[PDB]
Amino acid sequence: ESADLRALAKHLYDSYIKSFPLTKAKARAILTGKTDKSPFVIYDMNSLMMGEDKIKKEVAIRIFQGCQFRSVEAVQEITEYAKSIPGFVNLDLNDQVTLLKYGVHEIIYTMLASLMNKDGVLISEGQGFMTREFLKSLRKPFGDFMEPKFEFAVKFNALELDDSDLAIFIAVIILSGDRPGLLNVKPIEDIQDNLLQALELQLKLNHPESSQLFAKLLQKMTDLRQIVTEHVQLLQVIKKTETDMSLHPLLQEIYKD
Amino acid sequence: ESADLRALAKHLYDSYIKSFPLTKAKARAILTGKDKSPFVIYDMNSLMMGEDKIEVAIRIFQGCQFRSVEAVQEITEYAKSIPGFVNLDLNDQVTLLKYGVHEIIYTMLASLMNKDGVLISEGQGFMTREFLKSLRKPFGDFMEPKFEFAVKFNALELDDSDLAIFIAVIILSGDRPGLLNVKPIEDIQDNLLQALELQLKLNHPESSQLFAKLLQKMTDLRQIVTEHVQLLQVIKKTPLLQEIYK
Ligand SMILES: *[C@H](C/C=C/C(=O)/C=N/CC(=O)O)CCCCCCCCCCN=[N+]=[N-]
Repeated sequence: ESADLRALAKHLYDSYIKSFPLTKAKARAILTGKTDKSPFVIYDMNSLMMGEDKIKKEVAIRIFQGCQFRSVEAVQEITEYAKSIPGFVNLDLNDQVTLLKYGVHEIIYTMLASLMNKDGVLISEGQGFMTREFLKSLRKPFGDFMEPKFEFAVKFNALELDDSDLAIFIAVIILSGDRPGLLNVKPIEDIQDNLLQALELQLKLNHPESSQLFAKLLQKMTDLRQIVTEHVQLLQVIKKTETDMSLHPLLQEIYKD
Repeated sequence: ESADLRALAKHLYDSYIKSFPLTKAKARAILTGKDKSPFVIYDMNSLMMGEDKIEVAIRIFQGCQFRSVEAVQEITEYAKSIPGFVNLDLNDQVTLLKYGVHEIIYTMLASLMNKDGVLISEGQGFMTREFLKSLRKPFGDFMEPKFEFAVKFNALELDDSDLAIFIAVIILSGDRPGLLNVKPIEDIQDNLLQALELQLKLNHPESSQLFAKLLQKMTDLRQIVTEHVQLLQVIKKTPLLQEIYK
């Protein structure tokens, strides 16, 4: 039944709204210009100094630590979301941990796109906007930790997904039977089969004119995986050049591989 | 309607058979049973003997390079049979082939692999997985991740009919760097993906979301390709021939 699939789509959307305070719908309203929602714009060193004044070491470092503490929050929301995915919680505990471990970054970059356009990114729950050019300005190695994310975001935002589509997509990502060290792959794949079935129907109903959006979206997973590996290599460099610099344990457990 | 998709699937099948001499159906027959068993290479002495029937890790690696170059031409001919491919900007054609060939070489190599080895020399031979892994560094950890991909990929149980459209979808990727006119490429790929989807529903009616799982395998291909290129760069630190194989 299509109906069982629609109900699973409605359940995941609902749960996505409960888990993630800044939706794509909100992020777009802020970026697009729908008076009360307008962000303060950080494009240079003086703007940054003024940002603390209303928005919520050394500059590139302070910014980078800012993202790290923001990724940790995101891991906490994504983890909350995951428990809502039917069956995830019944999986062997080790696997739950493995799925989260490899799923969490791909999801972060998927949702980060929602906060992005060609020339910048939303910050402090949408109160701020930091320009892409200011971020690329940052002293090396931090100059280009964000560039690949912008590049993916511009391409990904071209699909015009809305939140109800993404809720199912990030579910399909978490429930990948193809992660290293999975003890029981089979229970994971039956859940994903179901999620994929629900995505498929949801894209066809919600995006009727968008030929092969399902396929086109699944190919994006390749771009996500590429982004993750590049970030890891960049982190390796930071820990060597900035030995003073501290990484959050939660993030540091995710990177152990 | 679907009749234009079925036409497309048969066309591509017919072209894939003409372009690739050793098909998956034929490679399977040999790996499992049914009529000359291949000369098996499992040891240094089997290799030596096998050259007569058909500076070690290096000889084997240059053979992989010779065969990959043969496969490039087979794939180029196939590509030209894909509707719309020859009508694309010539530079776009070279770019699609340039970046698409490694992914397809590994896709098709999976047809020639099982978990314990790979067929060589048009199926006249069989080089065992253990003897490849056995080879000194960095040649040992070289073929090992393709076996890993091939085991997972073969579990989808695709046949030649299916892979012919899949290969076509790979070649028509609009995200290759430096493309000049992405539109007609995406337009062809959209049409190929519709053809692949219908193929998999008719040909594998009980295999839920096979289309989706197959597309998910594109991630693994690109990961492998990127890993391969990183091993090549390390080999580069170990006459006319350099030129031919580049
Ligand atoms: C930051 C998004 C980061 C993505 C990412 O993957 C980062 N990884 C870092 C890592 O792995 O270590 C872009 C938005 C800019 C953030 C600026 C927010 C300011 C908050 C300050 C809070 N201060 N503290 N602590």
